[PDB]
Amino acid sequence: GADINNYAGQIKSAIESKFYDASSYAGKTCTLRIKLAPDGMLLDIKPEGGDPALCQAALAAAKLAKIPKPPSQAVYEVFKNAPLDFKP
Repeated sequence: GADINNYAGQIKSAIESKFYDASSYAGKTCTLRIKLAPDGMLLDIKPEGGDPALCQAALAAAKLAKIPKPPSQAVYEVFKNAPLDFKP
């Protein structure tokens, strides 16, 4: 519930829900660097590597994502700046 693995999954899920036809990329990975606010708002996102095809797509999708609020101070303090592997 509070757990960081749970929350990381929810951020991935929120991005994937706005990503048109994400399965066409099944198998590649993009590492994103994301910065969220304590309410979940995306503040900033940049690629770090893995498939560059997947990156611009994931990057576009994440901008539309409804990310839920981090469920705890510690999980907030991770995702206020942190890499996240998106793997559709």
